[PDB]
Amino acid sequence: SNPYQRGPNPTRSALTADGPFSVRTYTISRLSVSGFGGGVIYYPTGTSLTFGGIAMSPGYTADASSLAWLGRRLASHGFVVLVINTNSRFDGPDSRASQLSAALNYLRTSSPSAVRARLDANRLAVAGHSMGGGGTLRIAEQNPSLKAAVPLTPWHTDKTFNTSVPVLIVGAEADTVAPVSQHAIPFYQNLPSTTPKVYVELCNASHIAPNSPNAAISVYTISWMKLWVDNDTRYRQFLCNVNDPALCDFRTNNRHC
Repeated sequence: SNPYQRGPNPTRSALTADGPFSVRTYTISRLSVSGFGGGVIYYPTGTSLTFGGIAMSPGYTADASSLAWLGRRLASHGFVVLVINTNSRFDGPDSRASQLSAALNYLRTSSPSAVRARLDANRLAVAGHSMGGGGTLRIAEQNPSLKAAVPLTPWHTDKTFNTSVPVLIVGAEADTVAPVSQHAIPFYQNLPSTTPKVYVELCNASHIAPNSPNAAISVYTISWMKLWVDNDTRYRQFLCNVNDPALCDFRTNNRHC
């Protein structure tokens, strides 16, 4: 009766490993597309169903490979995931917001046939690392039709994003590049009080925790995307009445439970 429901009843353990869908990759050449630097698409095979689309941005100096594990992880749980390369490695967060927007337009309109075959063009979301997480907050502000936004150890000089898109922010306790007291936690506080929002803080984690396989980032990112992109309420259990020793802080307005 939920037409967007995919995959088996989830367990926390299952969300710390690649999920039930086999994954394809398609490399987008830089010169093949306008408005972003290409990147990599991760998408399901072995299926007739369609899935929400996620565009994800890496951070300053970084490329799509810095989030390859997470693009694969998300796609293997039932998503079409485009991890962008930026026009320049030195692009700022608002430039990365524009590039996520171009990437999502590309995904819905001129991506390969096999990608288009797996995409529900009306169910889209964003995520990103560091300045890519600041871009994630900005694109959410600019596009209220987005279903969800997951900034990972986000960095931005602007602290207030007027978005109605449900936001889950991951902070890293030991982050020296985007300290949670100056970036992640202000972003969380300044989001409208009427927007569903969660902040989780990883115990002992550095700014580069998102660039390696990370059980907590996998669980919270998959769960937020499933709940909002797929309306999959089977994932509320991971975001409500949370007991997880990987987390050293948790804030929410409880609009997702």
